[PDB]
Order: sequence, then C-alpha cells, then structure tokens
Amino acid sequence: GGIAIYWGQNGNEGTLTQTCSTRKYSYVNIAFLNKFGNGQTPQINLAGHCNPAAGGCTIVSNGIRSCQIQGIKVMLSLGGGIGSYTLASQADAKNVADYLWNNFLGGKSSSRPLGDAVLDGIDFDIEHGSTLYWDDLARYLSAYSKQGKKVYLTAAPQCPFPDRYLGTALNTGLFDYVWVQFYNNPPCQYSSGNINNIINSWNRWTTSINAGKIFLGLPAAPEAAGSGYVPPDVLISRILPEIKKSPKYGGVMLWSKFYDDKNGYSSSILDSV
Ligand SMILES: CC(=O)N[C@@H]1[C@@H](O)[C@H](O[C@@H]2O[C@H](CO)[C@@H](O[C@@H]3O[C@H](CO)[C@@H](O)[C@H](O)[C@H]3NC(C)=O)[C@H](O)[C@H]2NC(C)=O)[C@@H](CO)O[C@H]1O
Repeated sequence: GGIAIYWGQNGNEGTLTQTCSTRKYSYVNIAFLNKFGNGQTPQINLAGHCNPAAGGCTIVSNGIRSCQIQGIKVMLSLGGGIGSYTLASQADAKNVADYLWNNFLGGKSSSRPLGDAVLDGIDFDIEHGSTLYWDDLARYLSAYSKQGKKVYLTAAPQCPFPDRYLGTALNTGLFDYVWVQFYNNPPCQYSSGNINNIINSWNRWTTSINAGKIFLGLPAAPEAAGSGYVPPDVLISRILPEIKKSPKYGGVMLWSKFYDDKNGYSSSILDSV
C-alpha cells in the first residue's frame, strides 16, 4: 500500500511541493482547520507556513496542484489536538459542509483560504468537543459528489474501538480511508516487546467498520507523541507481516512530515508498506 502523511503543523518541515516531490507519500492531509462550528468564522491554522489573512496561505494551491499531478490525494484535516471546533446542531453540520464545499472543494468563494485548487476531500481528526452531528457532516459532504466530482472522506479515529467522536460517522460506510491512530492510547498501542495490544486492536477495526482501506497510524519519531512509537525494525519484522494479510490493509499513516524528516522513518519502511 502507501504512506499517508500529515503536513502543516511545523513551519520548518518544507513546502507542500517539497513534501509531494519526496515520492514517499500517496496521501497528504493538510493539518488543521481547527476552529469552526457554533457560529464561529472557520479558521485554518498552518503554524509558521503562512498566515491565512489577506490570502497569505493562497500560495498552498501550488503544492496541491503539484501533488495532484503526481496522483497524490490531498485532504483538508478538520480538528486536531488544539481548537474550538464543534457542531452545535444538524443545521450547523449543513452550514459547515457548505462552507467547506465552496472554500476548499468544487463550490465557489472569493475568499478561498488555500487558493484556487480543489482538494480531493475532507479528513476527520475529531478529538474532543461534541460527539454529535459528525455523521450528518459526512452525509452532507458526500451529497456534493452528486454535482459531478468525488469528495473523499477520510477519518483518523484513535485506536480504542469504538471511537466516541467518530464511531457513528464510521458506521455510515461513507469513508474511503481510515487511518487509526495507534499512539497516545496505552491499551491499543505498542509498548516494548508486546505487539499483541496493537494487533488485537487492528483486528477489531478491520473486522468492524465498513470502509475502503484501513491504515496503521503511527508517530514518526519518539518525540512526536507522548507514547506509542514503534522502532522501524519492529514494524517491518513483527507488525506489518501480520497486518498486510488483511484485504482492507491500505498502508501506514505518520504523524508529521516534520518528525518524519528528523527521524527518516519513511526512508526506513517505504518498501515494506
Ligand atoms: C508533538 C506535536 O507534534 N504536537 C502538535 C503541536 O505542535 C500542534 O500545535 C501547533 O504547534 C505548533 C508548533 O508550536 C504551532 O506553530 C506555531 O504557530 C504560530 C502561529 O500560530 C507561529 O508563529 C509559529 O511560528 C509556529 N511555530 C512553528 C515552528 O511553525 C501551531 O500554532 C500549533 N497548532 C495549533 C492548532 O495551535 C498541535 C495542533 O493540534 O498538534 C500537536 O499534536
């Protein structure tokens, strides 16, 4: 399969064009539209890469076009660890789907934040806030595919099955790629020597949800998460031999481009995925 990567949360990690030109990733999730819902004006946060006021982040459409011409899929990730995002009602789900359509996908807005490129879909990295209406947000975004171009739906649930924020949304069957985060969660992640908490968790997910492909989400360096790091040699010798048997295996997802560069994790595992 391929490597999905999160880009956008450290200004020293290189441009989106530098990231796609690496030829290591097949999917890039742009990290974070971290404020929306509840009448808030939506705001994208891309750390030190650019300030979105007055179209500062509009240069990012160059990197999106570059990645797409190389067949890389590019999603805008909603959520993240830090932010006031929430949906207050089903009406709010409609209003947010609307904004996302016109500002990031095929609708139209004078003020598109990342510029004129049309992203491939929306990633759900919902970690806190309401557990409600995310299934409605996924339905309203799917319905836009009926106006000709396909909107991809991905989700990054953390590994406790079911995810309290994303379980109802995952049960619709509308998601294309699900990259389960097997880190910062001791009961389902790797701890030295023990591979059975992560494999056993992998089994609950690949047999329970109705989705296109499931990926093994990992931290790219011991510094990228509080816990959950797996050394390259353990991943390749002990975990991937078992999870690649699954027909739903899609590949591996890595939290952050930034850490991946410092640690050379992709460079170590790219042919085994
Ligand atoms: C271990 C890990 O990856 N943790 C992630 C957090 O880093 C991340 O929060 C973001 O942190 C970065 C780095 O401190 C923030 O970037 C700074 O942003 C300001 C403007 O907001 C900018 O002036 C700084 O230059 C920029 N620093 C750099 C090096 O680019 C960024 O604002 C934080 N993001 C948010 C939403 O607040 C969070 C995000 O959820 O994820 C952690 O996992």
